[PDB]
Amino acid sequence: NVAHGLAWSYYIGYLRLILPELQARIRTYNQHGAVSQRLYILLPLDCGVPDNLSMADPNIRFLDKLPQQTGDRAGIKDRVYSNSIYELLENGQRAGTCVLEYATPLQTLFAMSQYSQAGFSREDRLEQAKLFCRTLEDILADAPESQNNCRLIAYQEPADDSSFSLSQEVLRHLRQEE
Amino acid sequence: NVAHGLAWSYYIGYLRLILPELQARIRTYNQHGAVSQRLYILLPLDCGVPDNLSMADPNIRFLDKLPQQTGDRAGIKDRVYSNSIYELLENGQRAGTCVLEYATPLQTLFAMSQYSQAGFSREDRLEQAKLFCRTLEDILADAPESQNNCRLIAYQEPADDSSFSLSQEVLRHLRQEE
Ligand SMILES: Nc1ncnc2c1ncn2[C@@H]1O[C@@H]2/C=C/P(=O)(O)O[C@H]3[C@@H](F)[C@H](n4cnc5c(N)ncnc54)O[C@@H]3COP(=O)(O)O[C@H]2[C@H]1F
Repeated sequence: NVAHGLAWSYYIGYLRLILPELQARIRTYNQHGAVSQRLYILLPLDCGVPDNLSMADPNIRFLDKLPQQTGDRAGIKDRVYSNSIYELLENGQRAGTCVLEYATPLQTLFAMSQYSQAGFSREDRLEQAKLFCRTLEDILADAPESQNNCRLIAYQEPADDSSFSLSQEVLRHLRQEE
Repeated sequence: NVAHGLAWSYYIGYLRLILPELQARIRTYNQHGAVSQRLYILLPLDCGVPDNLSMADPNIRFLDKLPQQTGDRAGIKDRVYSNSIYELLENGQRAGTCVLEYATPLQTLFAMSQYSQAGFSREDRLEQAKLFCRTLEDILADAPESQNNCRLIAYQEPADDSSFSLSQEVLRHLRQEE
């Protein structure tokens, strides 16, 4: 159960750091469409994690970066936490604007299964992905740092069985927020 | 064995990314004392990881940041990888200059043991710290990205049994490099 530790490191080393500061950074961007107040985290269960969101879906279009957040951690001065703002397109219309990113450790899990000395079977990718999501979900429920600042989006593509829309999937979560 | 996954994520998500670019970034700083060509990674086995190196030892003094490295990862545009350059003091003399940082996942392990729903006993901190170091050591030996760019510094303090010098410990590894 490698995913257990990854989910926890994901919270301890990232989410619990940037969530308390998130709304303030969003507010500043709006003043200096309007960006939503939640961090939208993509959790593909096939552990496919492209580095370019626009490559996953054309209807997901990069707009701008948030103001950076800096902190000193583990000897590194001014470690930089950045987040990208995306516009969600529907039939050529902008249907939403939000801070959007994949959950990186899912990309780490995928990479792990490719390394022989990592002792992690490629067959277990879906299982660890599910555990990661569940663990993360349990954490953020109890997480004091998370108060209406964060939304987990987890999904299973047909994987060439059918056609899938990542933009529509995010828009779904975004419209319920409304 | 949570440390196994953390060590691997440490390599996959950090070291294998920044090590190929490290020497070039060091070279640029020297031209634009002289900084060593290796990344020196502190691995305290008690999993104590202060965020301020100068608080660990006064003889470890922050000098400057390296040139930043940027890349797009998992939907985040221009994710920033930064590193701090430190001067090592000995009897008021500068005995060395190098890129120096703790290994962050050791701080994550420590934090994990404090969380009840993380299911990680505080007694196991030393054990996981050892596994983390060993796993990381095995990886970097086989790691193609690591060619004379990286040095692991692992240690056990007396923990108030005696007085310990972190600067002298780093200087030891640094002088063998010479
Ligand atoms: N710039 C860096 N400067 C120093 N060290 C780094 C950096 N990069 C990786 N490292 C080391 O490599 C480990 C990474 C395993 P991962 O698979 O990438 O998942 C990580 C990651 F998804 C998420 N996260 C953390 N910061 C950010 C960020 N700025 N933007 C987006 N996501 C972030 O938190 C997980 C673990 O967080 P940690 O800090 O505790 O551990 C890290 C750490 F040891």
